[PDB]
Amino acid sequence: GPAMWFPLESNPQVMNRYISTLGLTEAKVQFVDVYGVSDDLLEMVPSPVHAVLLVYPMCEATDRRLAEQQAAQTAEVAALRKSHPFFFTHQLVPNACGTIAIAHALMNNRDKLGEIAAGSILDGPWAKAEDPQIIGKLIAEDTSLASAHAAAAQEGATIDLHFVCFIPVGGRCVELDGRKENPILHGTCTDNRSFLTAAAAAIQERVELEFGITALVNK
Repeated sequence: GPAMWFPLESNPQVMNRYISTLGLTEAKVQFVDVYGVSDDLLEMVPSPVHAVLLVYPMCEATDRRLAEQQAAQTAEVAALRKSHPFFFTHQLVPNACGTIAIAHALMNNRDKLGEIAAGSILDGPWAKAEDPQIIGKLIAEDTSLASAHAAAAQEGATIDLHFVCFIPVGGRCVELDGRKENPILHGTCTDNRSFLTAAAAAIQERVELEFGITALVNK
């Protein structure tokens, strides 16, 4: 029904066709696989990385750690929203999280994307449109988005999984999880490579507690 979507699988080919359907007419970015979090595997990732996407199963331990990070970080997260503004939305619909993650990656990298087709989902009211609840509502309600998501999900088709997005913001590796109140702050970083290291370190901490990792890179 309207308020439960089919799950989108972590699959770069499916994701790349999807972002085309969302309105990227000639995408200058693409998703690729990240094969793991060792230095060896990270070296294989193209550079620069604009965003790291992760699908993972929640464990109570991981959820615990996140609660403590949220509680430790309220002040610094508020400061960062002002100092280095970024796009964050809540996820109001179950299983919308692959789309939220892709939205997070794209909308925090508009300068990289290429042309957005006039009239496309990415040109839509939510995309133009502050508060994560309000944006979240509009995304949850966009029937064009829901329909495109369904089609992408089906293309990939043949334990509480969550899909999230890591971006660099003001010298910090930031996790955008639409199922959390606030962005989560992880390691510090100074350049793009150290951001990838910081995202990988956050991921590796949960691996020890399977995972699908992708990266948004230039095409």
